[PDB]
Amino acid sequence: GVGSVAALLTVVFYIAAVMATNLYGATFPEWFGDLSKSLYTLFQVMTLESWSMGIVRPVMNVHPNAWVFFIPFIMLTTFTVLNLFIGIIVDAM
Amino acid sequence: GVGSVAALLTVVFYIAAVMATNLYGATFPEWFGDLSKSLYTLFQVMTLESWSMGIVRPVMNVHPNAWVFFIPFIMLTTFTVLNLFIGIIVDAM
Amino acid sequence: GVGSVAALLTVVFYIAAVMATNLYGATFPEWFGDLSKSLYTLFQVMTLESWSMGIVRPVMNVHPNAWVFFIPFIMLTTFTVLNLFIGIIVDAM
Amino acid sequence: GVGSVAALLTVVFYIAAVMATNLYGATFPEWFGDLSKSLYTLFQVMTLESWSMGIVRPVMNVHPNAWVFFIPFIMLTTFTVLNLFIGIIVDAM
Ligand code: NA
Ligand code: NA
Ligand code: NA
Repeated sequence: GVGSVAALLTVVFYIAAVMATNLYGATFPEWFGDLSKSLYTLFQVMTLESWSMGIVRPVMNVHPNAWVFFIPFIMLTTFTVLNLFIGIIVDAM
Repeated sequence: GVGSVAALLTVVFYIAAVMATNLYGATFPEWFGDLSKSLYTLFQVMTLESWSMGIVRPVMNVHPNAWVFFIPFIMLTTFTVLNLFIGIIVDAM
Repeated sequence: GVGSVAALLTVVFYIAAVMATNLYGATFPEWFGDLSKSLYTLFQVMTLESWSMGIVRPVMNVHPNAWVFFIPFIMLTTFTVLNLFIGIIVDAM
Repeated sequence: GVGSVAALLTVVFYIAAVMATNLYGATFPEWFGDLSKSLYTLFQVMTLESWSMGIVRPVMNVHPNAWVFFIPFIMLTTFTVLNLFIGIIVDAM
């Protein structure tokens, strides 16, 4: 069902944005200072846009293991979207 | 039908490019000064290319709510393209 | 058939790389000075990687209509790949 | 089978990361100094993120044929991922 996936992604996004605001908020305030800043940056990361050279590398220079957070977040959001976008398309057929 | 979608995308792109030229044109002339400049930049945004670090963040530094314009535009264009490209391929089957 | 598409793309890529070496080679030598340089840069453009902020905008500052070359090239290569990648996957099923 | 592909991708990624640490590690330590650094950078390359303007062009300025390594790696990982993500979804049908 498509309703489960959009909700699943919404929940994952709030937990990750809390976790990111918590973990990296003090050291990276512009990208992770708020829940709302983090939601936006995690969205950018989901679009694969400058995620490594722009966000994750400058973070790993302070939090060398930040990659265990962001890579799986990516693999998770990316997968869920394809199952989601295909979900709506196929469901009407 | 596939014909509905390509027209839909053209309409959405002109409304958004008018809206973007109107909203951000005076403060960001190189990216939004004309209809034609905006068409091109909104296209870039559709390709997810440097959209956050290159366009939307520098805009939000002047228009902090610019994210309510660009994120939905993205989620919309990205969705319609996948439905369109799949649409034609299946249409021949 | 999948054999037609891989060849079609190969031909389009040589014509476009000749045309790009011809049109922009003198004014943008590092990206378009050779056939082989252009093949590589057009490939980057096909991957949507920094294509606008990195290549096409600096070019349009010299060739303002360069967008009539690169945007359709993009829409063409992007479409042909999806039909191609789906082609092999479905063909074995 | 979907199990074959995830293992295939892991093997390809370790061979490429050994090869990249070996080939480019001494001249590009931040991106290729370790197995683990290379795993991360090769992953970034798989996401098409700043791979040309950020990694491959600065490398080709030292290793002009670095393109015979990275382009095929890309065409390979990108292909296997699409076959993998589609693989699981269809597998449940
Ligand atoms: Na992309
Ligand atoms: Na990108
Ligand atoms: Na990018």
